Amino acid sequence: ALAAPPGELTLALTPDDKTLDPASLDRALAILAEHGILVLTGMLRTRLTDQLRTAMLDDLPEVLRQQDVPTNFVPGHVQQDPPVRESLLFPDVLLNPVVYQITHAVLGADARNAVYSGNMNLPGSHEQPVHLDEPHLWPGISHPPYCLCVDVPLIDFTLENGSTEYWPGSHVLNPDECYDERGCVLPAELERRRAVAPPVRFPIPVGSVVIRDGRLWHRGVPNLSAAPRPLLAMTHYTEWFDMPPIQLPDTVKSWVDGSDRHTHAHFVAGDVDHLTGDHPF
Amino acid sequence: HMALAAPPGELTLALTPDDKTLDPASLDRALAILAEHGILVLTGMLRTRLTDQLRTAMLDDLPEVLRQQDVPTNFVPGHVQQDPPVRESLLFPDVLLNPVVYQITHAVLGADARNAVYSGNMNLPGSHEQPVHLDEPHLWPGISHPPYCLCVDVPLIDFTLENGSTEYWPGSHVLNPDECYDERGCVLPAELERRRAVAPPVRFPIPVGSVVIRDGRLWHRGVPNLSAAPRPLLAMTHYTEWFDMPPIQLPDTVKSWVDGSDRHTHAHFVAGDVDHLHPFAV
Ligand SMILES: NC[C@H]1O[C@H](O[C@H]2[C@H](O)[C@@H](O[C@H]3O[C@H](CO)[C@@H](O)[C@H](N)[C@H]3O)[C@H](N)C[C@@H]2N)[C@H](N)[C@@H](O)[C@@H]1O
Ligand SMILES: NC[C@H]1O[C@H](O[C@H]2[C@H](O)[C@@H](O[C@H]3O[C@H](CO)[C@@H](O)[C@H](N)[C@H]3O)[C@H](N)C[C@@H]2N)[C@H](N)[C@@H](O)[C@@H]1O
Ligand code: NI
Ligand code: NI
Repeated sequence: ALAAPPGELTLALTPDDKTLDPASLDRALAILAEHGILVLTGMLRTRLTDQLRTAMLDDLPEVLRQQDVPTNFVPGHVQQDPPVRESLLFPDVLLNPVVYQITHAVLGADARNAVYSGNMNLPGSHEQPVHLDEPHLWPGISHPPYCLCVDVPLIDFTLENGSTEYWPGSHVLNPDECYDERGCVLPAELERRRAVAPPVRFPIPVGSVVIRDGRLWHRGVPNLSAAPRPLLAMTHYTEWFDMPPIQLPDTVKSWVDGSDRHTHAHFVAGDVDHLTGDHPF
Repeated sequence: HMALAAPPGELTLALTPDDKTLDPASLDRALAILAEHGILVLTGMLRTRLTDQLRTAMLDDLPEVLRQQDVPTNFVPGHVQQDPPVRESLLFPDVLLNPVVYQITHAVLGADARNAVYSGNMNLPGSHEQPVHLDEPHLWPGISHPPYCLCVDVPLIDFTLENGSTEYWPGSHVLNPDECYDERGCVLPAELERRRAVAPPVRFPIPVGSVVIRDGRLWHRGVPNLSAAPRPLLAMTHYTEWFDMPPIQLPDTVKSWVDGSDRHTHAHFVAGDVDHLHPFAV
């Protein structure tokens, strides 16, 4: 439990920073390689995070009204996709030049975003088990990254309101009998790892982007504030990793499909139902 | 290269078409051969009734393939990419869903491994020499990692040293030094000569009815067919569930037995016929 993002994991940026100088990029990649998690503070304008926060809080009633509310492991951790309306699809969020500079260097120039989702942590939420979002590709084998989660807090994350617990360096661990069918870490391996490299939790100011190995051990924790804690979630994969495409309206096709910052996208005529995924074509 | 009179014993498991399963010792030997050498020859797997129909169908299609404006060719003249027909009458469970093949690919790639290729290589008389290449790259440069794909090659005639039996580089499937491969999967000549000194390539006859299973990363090349008859090969490739591939187009008249199976196929089922006569030509 820290007062701020630890300097060992953190690069302090401004929203005007378009690309890292070679020394900054080398430090960014050294942090991801060693720790599996990188915090970039001050990247997104409050204008963008304000609109995304508002849109997801406005959508929450429609999510909670569903017959079965999609939940991550335990009560209060709701899966919620942000809107894919043209007015809420921002190049600086989907196609951030600093994020893609980092993901291109780790995953290659053909790396592609294939997730546009979110994690709404409700007041009174329960403790998640420690897990990874994406598995190792073979059991018992050491291999490099094939995916980088890109997490965008939409309010100030604090120790009180459910700032994620991260397990530094856990992204390289893949012993036999380590993971169950839900990507939860088997308790024996949790405790062995805790003795060598215990987890961390820290406040993350809104405007930050967290880039982490998709294999990093982490868990959502109780939100003990009065307000829901929204996170917007993206994940960059190597070109060769099979993912369903992100459904986007064809009104963003002009700037999404042009880019050398690739998205695995399917462009739809008219509006996408971002909550039910249940539009006709 | 080393020119042999038969498939070498070190790379070969002799079966009959009645063999539905390898006993544990045979399976262990099969996996040890794939791990060490990256290529396994299984003789006597397919009935002549099946290979006769597939051979006939591909030779009958060849005129229509060669009549096209732009003939899909692998690297050099005479190595033609040709899909076998996906008519229901020529789609055989013992070819698409072979129990011995999937026993081996399940053990190497997992129970979720899937066939995502149903294609072919027609080697024409007077064909040229291909450069040495791999069909599927390593997933990261400079890194050692296990297999993610197994090519399943079905000769549709007897392959001989004369009619273009493939050159294979045994043990080459684990080699991934920096700056080894170009954008077409060709091996840098400097790495070819370093490797040749330690483990030279081999060419050998393979009788029709055989199935060749090899690491998709194995170094190989098509060679000149010096006979007067085209040399047809039917080609399939099993991949880990997580490797992105376009689906095989199949008619919905095989959906009942293909889509049921615990021998997975990455398939898109179409109403009516597929026009099989190219995305896999390099
Ligand atoms: N950080 C972004 C998001 O990450 C997780 O979603 C992930 C899944 O974890 C992953 O699934 C993997 O894990 C499961 C168990 O290992 C397997 O069934 C599955 N076959 C395997 O590919 C999908 N491929 C992609 C999806 N975006 C969280 N739930 C989600 O709330 C969060 O926003
Ligand atoms: N043994 C079966 C077949 O294998 C090869 O075809 C392969 C391609 O090689 C492969 O492509 C890979 O290698 C390319 C060339 O470098 C890269 O561009 C590409 N990114 C990379 O995925 C495709 N994915 C699948 C296709 N079946 C031969 N060509 C073909 O004649 C033969 O019948
Ligand atoms: Ni998670
Ligand atoms: Ni080839």
